[PDB]
Amino acid sequence: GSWESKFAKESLTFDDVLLIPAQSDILPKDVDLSVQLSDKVKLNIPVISAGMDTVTESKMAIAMARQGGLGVIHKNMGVEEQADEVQKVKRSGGLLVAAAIGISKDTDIRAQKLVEAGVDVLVIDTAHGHSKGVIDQVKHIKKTYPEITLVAGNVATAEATKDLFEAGADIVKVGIGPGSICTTRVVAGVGVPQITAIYDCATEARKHGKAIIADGGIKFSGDIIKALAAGGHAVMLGSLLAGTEESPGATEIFQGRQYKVYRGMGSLGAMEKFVPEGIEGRTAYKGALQDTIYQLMGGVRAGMGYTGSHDLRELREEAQFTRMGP
Amino acid sequence: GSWESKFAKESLTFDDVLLIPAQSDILPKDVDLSVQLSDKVKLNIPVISAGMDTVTESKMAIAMARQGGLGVIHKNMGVEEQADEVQKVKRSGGLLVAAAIGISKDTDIRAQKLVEAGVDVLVIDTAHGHSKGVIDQVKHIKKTYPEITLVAGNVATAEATKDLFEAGADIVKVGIGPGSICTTRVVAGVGVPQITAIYDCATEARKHGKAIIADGGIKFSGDIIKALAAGGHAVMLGSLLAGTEESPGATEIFQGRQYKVYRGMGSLGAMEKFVPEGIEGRTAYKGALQDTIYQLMGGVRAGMGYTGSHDLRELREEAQFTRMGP
Amino acid sequence: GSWESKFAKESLTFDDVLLIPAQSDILPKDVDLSVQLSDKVKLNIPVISAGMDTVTESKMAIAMARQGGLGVIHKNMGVEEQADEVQKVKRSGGLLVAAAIGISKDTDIRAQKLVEAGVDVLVIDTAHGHSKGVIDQVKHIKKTYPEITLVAGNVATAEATKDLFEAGADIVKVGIGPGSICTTRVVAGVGVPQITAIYDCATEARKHGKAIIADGGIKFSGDIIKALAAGGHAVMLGSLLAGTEESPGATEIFQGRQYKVYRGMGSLGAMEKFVPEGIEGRTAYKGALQDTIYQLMGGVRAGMGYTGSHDLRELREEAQFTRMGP
Amino acid sequence: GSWESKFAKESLTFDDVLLIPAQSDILPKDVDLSVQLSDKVKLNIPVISAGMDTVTESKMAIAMARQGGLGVIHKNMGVEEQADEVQKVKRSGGLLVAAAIGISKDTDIRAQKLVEAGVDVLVIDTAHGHSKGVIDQVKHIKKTYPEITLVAGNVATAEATKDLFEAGADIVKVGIGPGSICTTRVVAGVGVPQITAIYDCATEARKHGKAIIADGGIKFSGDIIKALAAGGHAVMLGSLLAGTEESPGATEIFQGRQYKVYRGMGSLGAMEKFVPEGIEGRTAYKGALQDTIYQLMGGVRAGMGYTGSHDLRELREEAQFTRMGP
Ligand SMILES: C[C@H](Nc1ccc2ncc3c(c2c1)CCOC3)C(=O)Nc1ccc(Cl)nc1
Ligand SMILES: C[C@H](Nc1ccc2ncc3c(c2c1)CCOC3)C(=O)Nc1ccc(Cl)nc1
Ligand SMILES: C[C@H](Nc1ccc2ncc3c(c2c1)CCOC3)C(=O)Nc1ccc(Cl)nc1
Ligand SMILES: C[C@H](Nc1ccc2ncc3c(c2c1)CCOC3)C(=O)Nc1ccc(Cl)nc1
Ligand SMILES: O=c1[nH]cnc2c1ncn2[C@@H]1O[C@H](COP(=O)(O)O)[C@@H](O)[C@H]1O
Ligand SMILES: O=c1[nH]cnc2c1ncn2[C@@H]1O[C@H](COP(=O)(O)O)[C@@H](O)[C@H]1O
Ligand SMILES: O=c1[nH]cnc2c1ncn2[C@@H]1O[C@H](COP(=O)(O)O)[C@@H](O)[C@H]1O
Ligand SMILES: O=c1[nH]cnc2c1ncn2[C@@H]1O[C@H](COP(=O)(O)O)[C@@H](O)[C@H]1O
Repeated sequence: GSWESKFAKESLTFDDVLLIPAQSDILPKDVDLSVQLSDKVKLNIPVISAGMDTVTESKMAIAMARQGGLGVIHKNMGVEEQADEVQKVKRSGGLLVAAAIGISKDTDIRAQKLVEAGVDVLVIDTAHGHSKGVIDQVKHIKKTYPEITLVAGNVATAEATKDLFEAGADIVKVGIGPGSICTTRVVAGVGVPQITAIYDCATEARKHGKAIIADGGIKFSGDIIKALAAGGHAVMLGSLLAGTEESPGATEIFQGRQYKVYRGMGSLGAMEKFVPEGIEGRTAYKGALQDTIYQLMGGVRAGMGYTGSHDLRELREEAQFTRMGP
Repeated sequence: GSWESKFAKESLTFDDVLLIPAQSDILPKDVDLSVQLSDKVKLNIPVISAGMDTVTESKMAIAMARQGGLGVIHKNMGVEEQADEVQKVKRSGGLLVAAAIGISKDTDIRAQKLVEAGVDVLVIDTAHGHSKGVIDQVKHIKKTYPEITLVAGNVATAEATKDLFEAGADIVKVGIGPGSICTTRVVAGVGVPQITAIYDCATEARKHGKAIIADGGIKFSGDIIKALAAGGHAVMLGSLLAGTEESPGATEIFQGRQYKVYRGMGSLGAMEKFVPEGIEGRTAYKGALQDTIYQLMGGVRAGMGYTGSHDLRELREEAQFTRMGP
Repeated sequence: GSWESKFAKESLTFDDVLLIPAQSDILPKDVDLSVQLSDKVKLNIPVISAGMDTVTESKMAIAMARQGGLGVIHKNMGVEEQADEVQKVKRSGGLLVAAAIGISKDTDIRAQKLVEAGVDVLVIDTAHGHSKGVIDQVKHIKKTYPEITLVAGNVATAEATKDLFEAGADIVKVGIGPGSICTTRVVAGVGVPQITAIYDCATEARKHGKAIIADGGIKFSGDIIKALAAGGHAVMLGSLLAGTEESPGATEIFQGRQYKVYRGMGSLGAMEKFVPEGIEGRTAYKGALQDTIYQLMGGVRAGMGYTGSHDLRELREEAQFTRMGP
Repeated sequence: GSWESKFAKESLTFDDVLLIPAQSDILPKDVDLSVQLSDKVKLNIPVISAGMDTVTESKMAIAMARQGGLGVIHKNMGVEEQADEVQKVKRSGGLLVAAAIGISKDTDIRAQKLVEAGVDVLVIDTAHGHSKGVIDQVKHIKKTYPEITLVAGNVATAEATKDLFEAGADIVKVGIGPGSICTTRVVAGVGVPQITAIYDCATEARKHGKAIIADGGIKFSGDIIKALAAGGHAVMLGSLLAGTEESPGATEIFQGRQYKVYRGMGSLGAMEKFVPEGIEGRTAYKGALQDTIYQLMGGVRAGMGYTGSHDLRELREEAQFTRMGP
């Protein structure tokens, strides 16, 4: 019964687990960081910059794509402005570009202009992916544009992952409540500790032979490899990339120290009705994206050498974790 | 044996659990927040202001009732003064009003005057509801006034909930030691982590077809929905409402910042013999109650949309939680 | 095998548990706080002041005994001086008095002089009670003085409790590493979380029909009732009593605030070779012992009313706990 | 399946466990602290100073050996300079000396010069011992120099311990991520909580009849005895010894207080490509090594008396632990 099972489930977060070292014949410099997200999308590094207004526009998307990654242009701008940002990326050496779409009335014209601008991947980006409004949008976007790779989310269960893959999504984005700037857990009382969310969703994805994006809660390079080893094909970063020069924000000074503004897409300012589910704050200026990425991938490479993971397929399928206390 | 089972039980609090997101066809704006506490009592929002001297008098009770909620007038005043506070609420558009009663000698005349003043619900409010003094009072008040909805508490077990429902209570109030200002755990060594207390008591309540009030420990809107999803029909708030203008306290200033006094009904000052089980302190001035309630219900609505809970019956009966570590 | 079972055991401390409230017909004022520690020793309150140099001498022992408790005169003084301290207590209205004895050469003459001074209970007080030196001393002291109540400790297992009771002890004192000023856990890597230590030792004591003293780690009145409900007949306090006027220390002033010195009997200063296992520090001046005791017993009474424990026998045998997280 | 077992393993650290006190006929002064690491290597105390540049050179190695211990001369210097440091130790009364070797090209000439200088034990010191590069080096060094005691590591599993012992190692060094200055867990996402790592590796070592070194994470004397009781034959210290006069660092002054530099062998400065896995910081000046060791062994002796461990064989094989919460 539903009553009896209320408190049955146990979930894990990044800080609850560590990768166990294993037999390795491969050096960190020699590991393969590439991942196939779909038939058309192949990334050299498993990192995607977040579809947020304090994180990704053309400057971030170009820089990300030049590192072998990908950037999701945020939808908190006009249809034309978004298509123009997509154009800048494509005109920068035919770089892979992703763009965010919602469920609202404006989606129909937005998706056409983005596809027209030469977008590679469309991202149905919502707070609650396990909904009718989102399922219908997935069916619609996939019927209208079958050549464009479709990402749909956010979800945190196997049932939600099943339903999105069945509706027509190519990639499912996982994460409900783990984000650094997220207040959903405290406001709505809802969330799935991210390691369990990734694992439960990837368990389902493995059946469909499809990819998942581990979105939110990544604090360091160690969280990146843990997110991939739990089942994620690629990770999505907000906090770790917001402080870089390439993020759309303006560099500010406060008591000598250089800072950049980072906020939730559900914060008061970003929403400009729904009660806020995100915060707005300050994050230290990081410098060039390229240097942030190099440090992050260095740590991921170190971990793949420790686990004897020659590639990401060997990490996702074979790497073992140990649970531990605080 | 009693000896062998000493440490058998495991209990959970709000911070130990989160609601798992589920299939949803309903938007937060569209969810139904109403709850039937008894045949005569129907609330538009599942919130009740606490029967405390730094929380509820006529000003709080009117404001609460105008939001679709309910206020429990505290019993730390004279019989006539209490009846007059009840009168003010009833004379304010026939608003639903609740009033607190004890077990002491003065209860007999107090209950008559409150009923005379047009009270809708009587609350036998004690520290230890699983007692002979309380069982007898429930039988007495229900025989004398069968038309008035009777709330009895506080309890934290199924056995206590059974005994109150059998004695004649319509609603059982759950909470032993979780209150923000409570020191019972540290003083008396007694308590039941509130999520388990609600669930164990609601498991019993479901058999009798009766309602339970989740009383104490609520820090944010996320704790409200967790308390309801664990089995509570409505929640009781102290701390979250004490800082509002409508609370009986006087607005004070200390080093520029505006504060309001909030104290336990078992603190030294409130008791004015029993050793203190509550603290007296300062809480930031919140402003209008109406705005505090709107933010709180906004978060509860967000959570009901995440879980696909069209109403509170679907939340209490079907919503699933995950346990997690610190 | 010993190898396979290395990490089998799980242990609990005070902060891991709470008493579950139960059916109660008794009020806190009406509960019985008396306990029979032996055929000759009957205490009105289950509290014993610690056999420490910053805690108990004649002034503490008299004050303790006048509250219905007991004081253990420390052995960090001359034989004659100790006997004189015992005399002062006996000459103060025939008050019950306890005195500490070791295992060293001086024990033989010390025990005779203390018995001569009219001591009621002798305490073989050691860091490691589960030893040959201690077993032999128990046999010796019990053969030589069969009319004097013998306490032996400290221990933290059933096997140790069995061996002391079999050697001739009347009461076994439980506690290895829980003391507020103790550093044994960090220095020696040894300890048994105190709730489990009490329960495991009391499980053994129940077979012999004998009493146990829950010694160390008590921070508040809630820890007192938890220690008794876990199986302890009486508790021993260091930290909670050291700040009182009756403790042998001198009242000092530091930056306006009044303090008293409290130290481990295994600290550098107290030892005046063994590496230190205790710390020396400052504790706030508490005032009169009588007031400290009244507050503490008030909390214990509150808890006995919550659990429906009319007496300590009903607490120790029937009271149930719940485990919980941080 | 590998997928299903991803989160099966549970691991423990020092802070998760305590030694249970047991029947003891031995006093701390009387316990035997000696350990046989190999046929040729016998230590009077189970302590080895770390093969680090802010910890061990000739001055540390001589002082360690004079306490009955051992020092591993670090390999972050020239071949001749290392052999000269080894010479100074041997010329200081034929004291036991250990020296670090890697897997790199320079290893072949380095190992010859160290053996020529009269080294007793060679240490193949790596970040990831469960590798082909390390297995091959073990086979090579053991074939070329069968008279010199070979230590190989670092590892954290039974499989890794098996493979090193089979390749020709005499002693396996255990520790992946527990070091005070280590950032591997946060950078690479890899680690095995040290108590479990020691126990899992020693379970394997017991089959081969060989010794293991518990390396890293030791904060106090309590962690030393816990590391040995979990299966370690001897411990390796970095942090605890870095502040002593005998460490190669220079004594510095900062705001009155005396400090010494302590850094990871994977920190930026020490590496002078791999991303850093260690930090560089300041540690308080401790004084003479001899005094640090005396305090540490005093605590280990206290613990062996509590557990009735007459020797280290009785500790490793019979001592029992209890798990506990935070
Ligand atoms: C106001 C709030 N705004 C956002 C915006 C962007 C987000 N982006 C990612 C994530 C979340 C986000 C929340 C929350 C869950 O974690 C991932 C939001 O839309 N609330 C909401 C609540 C319930 C339902 Cl049914 N629909 C929507
Ligand atoms: C002094 C103390 N005062 C209060 C007052 C209001 C309360 N209101 C709610 C709650 C508690 C309260 C305690 C404590 C448990 O959590 C809920 C109280 O009456 N102690 C008490 C102890 C044992 C028994 Cl048999 N009877 C009464
Ligand atoms: C130096 C240290 N001094 C004390 C003094 C008083 C104590 N009083 C109570 C307790 C402890 C105490 C330790 C430690 C355990 O918790 C209770 C002590 O004697 N160490 C010790 C170690 C091993 C063995 Cl075989 N024998 C003795
Ligand atoms: C840069 C990093 N430097 C060090 C240096 C000394 C160490 N010494 C002891 C330990 C560790 C150490 C790491 C890390 C694990 O804990 C014990 C290192 O070499 N990374 C590394 C990563 C993966 C692989 Cl396949 N190979 C090497
Ligand atoms: O306001 C918000 N509430 C909750 N989650 C958010 C909000 N805005 C963005 N997110 C999520 O948080 C992620 C970033 O997480 P981070 O990398 O930990 O900062 C984004 O990629 C979104 O999925
Ligand atoms: O002094 C007291 N001791 C213990 N609980 C108290 C005391 N006074 C009130 N309470 C409870 O605490 C609740 C308020 O909890 P809060 O909303 O967390 O502040 C009240 O509704 C009472 O049930
Ligand atoms: O130096 C010491 N090391 C360890 N335990 C000690 C020491 N001195 C006294 N104790 C114990 O600590 C108890 C006091 O604990 P407290 O009430 O938590 O301060 C005493 O009654 C002794 O059993
Ligand atoms: O940079 C590094 N990263 C990780 N571990 C390190 C590093 N340098 C040394 N170690 C390990 O840390 C141990 C010292 O640990 P400690 O005694 O806790 O400071 C050394 O003996 C090495 O095994």
